Amino acid sequence: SMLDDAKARLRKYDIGGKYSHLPYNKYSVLLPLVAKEGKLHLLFTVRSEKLRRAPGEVCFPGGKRDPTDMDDAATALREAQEEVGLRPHQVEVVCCLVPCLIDTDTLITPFVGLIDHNFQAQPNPAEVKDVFLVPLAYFLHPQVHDQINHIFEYTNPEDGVTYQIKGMTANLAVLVAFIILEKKPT
Ligand SMILES: COc1cccc(CC(=O)Nc2cccc(Cl)c2)c1
Repeated sequence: SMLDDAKARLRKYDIGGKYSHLPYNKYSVLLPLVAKEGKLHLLFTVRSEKLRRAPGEVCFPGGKRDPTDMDDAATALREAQEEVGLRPHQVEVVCCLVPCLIDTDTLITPFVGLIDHNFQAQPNPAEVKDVFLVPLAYFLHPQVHDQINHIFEYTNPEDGVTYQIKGMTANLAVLVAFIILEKKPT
């Protein structure tokens, strides 16, 4: 099946807890995969304009580890619940992808999660201005704009709204698309 095939592919790239104890400032993100209309999608957030760090930017759910978290995956799930109402029974964490080093002292660990079909986002407006889906296949043939760094522009066909996706968030989306969609019979 589509979902069993995606999980099998993802597991081959799992690094597990290999880098998890290193003494960094630690953040986790959840890369949430949603199946709709017979295709996989990634779920993104738009950060609230009142946040001091990166207002109005497209981001995956996530945040800083705190002492309650049993592990890095728990960070991702706790933050996703706070931001978009995703409950733990609604997500299966499949793997941990290569972590992202930034600022010399920070390590961001991405987890891919399969999201239940009955989940409906409840954006928490103190943190999230918007939530939207992009088909995973978009990231194989994105609409690129050069600002010099590459920015993706995705237009939702439901409503015509265009979102800019860039940086680590864009990078991770392409990685997941490659992992799941490369070398597939039609
Ligand atoms: C983009 O690079 C990142 C670096 C460190 C963490 C994160 C995840 C995050 O913080 N997401 C998030 C989304 C919506 C609202 C709020 Cl409060 C947080 C992303």
